Amino acid sequence: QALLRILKETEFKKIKVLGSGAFGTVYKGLWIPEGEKVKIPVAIKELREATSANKEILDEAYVMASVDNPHVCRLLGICLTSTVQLIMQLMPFGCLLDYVREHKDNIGSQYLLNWCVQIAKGMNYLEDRRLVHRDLAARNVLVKTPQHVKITDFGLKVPIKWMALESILHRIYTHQSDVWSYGVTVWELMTFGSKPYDGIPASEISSILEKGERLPQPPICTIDVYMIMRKCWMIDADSRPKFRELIIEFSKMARDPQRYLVIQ
Ligand SMILES: *CCC(=O)Nc1cc(-c2c[nH]c3ncnc(Nc4ccc5c(cnn5Cc5ccccc5)c4)c23)ccc1OCCO
Repeated sequence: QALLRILKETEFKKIKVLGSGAFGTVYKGLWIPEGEKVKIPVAIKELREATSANKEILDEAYVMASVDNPHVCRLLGICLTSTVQLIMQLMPFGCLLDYVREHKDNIGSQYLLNWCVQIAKGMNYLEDRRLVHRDLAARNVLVKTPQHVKITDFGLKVPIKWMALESILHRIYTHQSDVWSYGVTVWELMTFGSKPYDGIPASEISSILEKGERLPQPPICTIDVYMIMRKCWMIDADSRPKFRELIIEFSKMARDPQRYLVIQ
């Protein structure tokens, strides 16, 4: 439908690099829609050129453009050339992982718990849309303003350290495996961006989980918060919390944040 703009190459301009990796490159730039009198700051993700589908691509992009939730990034436009370029609003404070690392000495309990609520709200919305994210992590949450974050990079180097055991062993991905990744994401935030299982080879992680070991209790977390994170990492997928429950629980904690996180 009319939710997704097919952009002409003249309608957007790459100005600065925001970041790059094996996926491709993201640029800060401007969207200059034809016949309008406006220049809109945007991010442009240019995927690496694929050797191998235009109808199929527009079909997936149409889904990314149809999400309508304050905590889920929405695709604004696409440009199909030798490459796929995806355009969305600029999120000026960057990814939440780097934001929490850079600002750790200045982040208090209310901020942290609000982020947990907002991420759970976005994932519950994706679940309501029958969309499984498959790569939720603090690096894939973007910061529009310090207390408005949004999930990105659904619909698009396997992220073993964020994966539910059944995803590692059987390539099963469900909303309940997303809940596992949500637990890991909360752990990243509560450790001010520490690396999960730091220094442990990816291929060792399944034996850690099989033995019953989990990521450790972050110093600032009271047992009530850590218990929620542990429940996200149950082997039985159906015994993990639902995102709806996570919203309610983190919303309750956000109402009395110093009862739940202990931050010097
Ligand atoms: C945590 C490290 C990191 O990710 N660094 C990083 C940040 C950005 C970045 C900074 N400000 C931004 N504003 C808006 N978008 C992005 N990135 C981004 C992410 C996903 C995108 C983008 C365009 N299209 N997609 C996919 C998508 C869009 C909408 C819905 C679903 C999916 C733009 C941004 C950029 C690059 C960065 O580094 C990358 C390697 O670490």
